[PDB]
Amino acid sequence: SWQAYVDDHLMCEIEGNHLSAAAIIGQDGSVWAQSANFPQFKSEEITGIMSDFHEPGTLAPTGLYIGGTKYMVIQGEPGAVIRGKKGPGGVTVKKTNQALIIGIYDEPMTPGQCNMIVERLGDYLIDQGY
Amino acid sequence: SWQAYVDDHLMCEIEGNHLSAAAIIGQDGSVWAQSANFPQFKSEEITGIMSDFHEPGTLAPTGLYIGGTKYMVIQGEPGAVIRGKKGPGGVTVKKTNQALIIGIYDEPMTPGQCNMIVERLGDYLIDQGY
Repeated sequence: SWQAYVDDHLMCEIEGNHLSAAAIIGQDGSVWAQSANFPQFKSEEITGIMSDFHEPGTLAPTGLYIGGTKYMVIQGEPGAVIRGKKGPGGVTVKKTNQALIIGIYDEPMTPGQCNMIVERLGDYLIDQGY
Repeated sequence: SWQAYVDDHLMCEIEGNHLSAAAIIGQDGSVWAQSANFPQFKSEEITGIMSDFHEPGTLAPTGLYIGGTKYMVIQGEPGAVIRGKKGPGGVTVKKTNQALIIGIYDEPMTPGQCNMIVERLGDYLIDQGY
């Protein structure tokens, strides 16, 4: 049950602070599970993302759009992780063999807190085949 | 705090499974936090651990005991992780710069579930200079 991957793991608490909206989306674009406050993702967004993964950098010019919100594209690992800031908040998106982990934090969560939670779980899924 | 990590982070279930016991522990030997059922480190136990970390392979023929319990060494990462096996149980020792992180699994929890959960936070604390 993906849902508990999203309820009891991405929402797990590190240094007393936990994510705001976690979701596990396929590359095609279909929500496997999402957090109660995870938004609904508008046009091209999962495919736009999917082509900063395929030829990197491409997203930063236009800017990270996720539920139509513009996130400042940050340093990310080519074709594996993409990151973004908006004030004291931002998002990590880890690429999997077949999915996209996605996790949204705000202050007091630190970016590298949100990366640890999100990014490792993907590496775990990239080994459970998905 | 430290008994925050252990009982909340390392005990965060995955796939419905969470560790038997976790501990963060000084490299000298001073426990910073440990779970409830976590054993009690005996004689020359930590010390051997940091040799196979510095001279890898050293502990393995001897075995590697933790609370005087027998873990047959399996393969890990030189000078980073020590993993060990006990039927449907076993243990991972993610070593940070001056500390160790340790988790103990008994199946329905997988080597890989443990593995990631311990190594997850281990690298993290190496980022916050531990």
